[PDB]
Amino acid sequence: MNIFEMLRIDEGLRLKIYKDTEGYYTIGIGHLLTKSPSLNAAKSELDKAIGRNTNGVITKDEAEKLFNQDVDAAVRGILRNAKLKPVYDSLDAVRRAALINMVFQMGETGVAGFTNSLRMLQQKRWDEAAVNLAKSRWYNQTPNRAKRVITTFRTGTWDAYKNL
Repeated sequence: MNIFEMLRIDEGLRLKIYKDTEGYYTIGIGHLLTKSPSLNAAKSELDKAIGRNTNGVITKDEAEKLFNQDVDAAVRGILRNAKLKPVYDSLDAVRRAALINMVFQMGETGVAGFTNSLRMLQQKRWDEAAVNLAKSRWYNQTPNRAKRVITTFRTGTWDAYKNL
């Protein structure tokens, strides 16, 4: 298991524009197109990302390319973030994958706002962090995903992803 497989599990793969859990236009493997309510704006953003007139449909290869770019960006965002970097550097490989997942889902800004959890993770207080992470809108809105990620931080193993 790795970050790619992990997020491929969490995000799924859709080759036609769709609405995510928050009702935002997305495509591929959780690639957010826009927060705008306009499907046109979304089709526009898609063509611009893909480089061609897509008509709101992409191929698997195009989806996977967006995905690689998105993972890359997430990592890069963490490394550049003063609040995230030190956390990320302190973690083992499995847990780092769990931080990337959060960043991918909620953005660097979003995650950097979990100050208390971040601090606990940095201190390696797993159970404590897990409890604090759960007191969040994130967990109440996407409880099953949140649980998988939280378990990953708690255990440092991929057990929550084994079986899927």
